[PDB]
Amino acid sequence: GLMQFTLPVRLCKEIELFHFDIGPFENMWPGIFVYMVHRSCGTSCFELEKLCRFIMSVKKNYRRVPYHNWKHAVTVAHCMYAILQNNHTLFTDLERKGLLIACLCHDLDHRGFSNSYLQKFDHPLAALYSTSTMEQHHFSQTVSILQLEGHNIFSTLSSSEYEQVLEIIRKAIIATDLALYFGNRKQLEEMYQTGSLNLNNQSHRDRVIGLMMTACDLCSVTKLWPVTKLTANDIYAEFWAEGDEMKKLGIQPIPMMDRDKKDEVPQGQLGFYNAVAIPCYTTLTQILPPTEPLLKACRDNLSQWEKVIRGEE
Ligand SMILES: Cc1oc(-c2ccccc2)nc1CCc1nc(-c2ccccc2)cn1C
Ligand SMILES: [Mg+2]
Ligand SMILES: [Zn+2]
Repeated sequence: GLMQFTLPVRLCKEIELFHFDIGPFENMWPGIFVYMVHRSCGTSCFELEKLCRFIMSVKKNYRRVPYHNWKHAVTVAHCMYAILQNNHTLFTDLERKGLLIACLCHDLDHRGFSNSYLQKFDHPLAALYSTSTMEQHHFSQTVSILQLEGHNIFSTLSSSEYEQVLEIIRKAIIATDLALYFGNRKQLEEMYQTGSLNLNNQSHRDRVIGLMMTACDLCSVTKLWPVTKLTANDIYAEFWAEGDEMKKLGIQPIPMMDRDKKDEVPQGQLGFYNAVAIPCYTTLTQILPPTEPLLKACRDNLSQWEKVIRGEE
């Protein structure tokens, strides 16, 4: 009960900032996550013995893919930690518990391929789940791990609290399907502008939590330039492998996944910041003003990609 996790002074300070990088020491990532749960939620939210066993089963069920790996999971959880810490009073006890676990589990058992590739391959998961294929799998994998003996970190919730937290995690993980982000942000934009946005409205909260999930999931665009630039290599290393597999199925991939079109990456990143990232963190900043540093970091990175195109790097 009286056993805190403590971090070295530089990590203790920088972990509070949106742009924190969790570093190349894998063995420290479980401690970083527990640290965040204790500060965000309390030292009582979870049985430490059970939380530790859950974290390591979750780690074990992420694969050794270039980007959609255990580091991504912890990175996405840290961004949620930063949003929750900067918006103390806006979130319930249950929401704080659920969303950090959701972020940790949101890409469980990812194979480094898109929903599109699963469908064109005719993968069994695409028969089991016709939309948000990988995201329904990620939620399924979360529930499985929660049902391992000694792994139910929610055991001490009431029946109804338990059903609510699993329903928060399910919506949170489904919302990381980027195909659903565009419609969710349009709706949130309309509600904010016409003044109808109401955080006591469960369907409105759901939408806001969905945008938070997209913002945390894309947070590589909100880091210092060198982190953003090196993550982009991991992201394209998966896409190009998927492009290779499309060619094997006798389908030309979209340029994004065709390693023959490496040259057009800087322009591809521009389109993505303008079409997805900037609108995401803009609408998020409108709804939750203290998340503005994510928009400011994203804009700084948009400018770095502009410099790359102009041949200044
Ligand atoms: C889908 C996506 O998500 C992220 C990402 C980045 C940082 C965090 C999370 C996600 N980057 C991308 C690639 C963006 C993109 N590149 C191209 C392109 C690239 C090369 C050649 C031709 C086209 C098109 N488009 C849309
Ligand atoms: Mg995902
Ligand atoms: Zn993700």
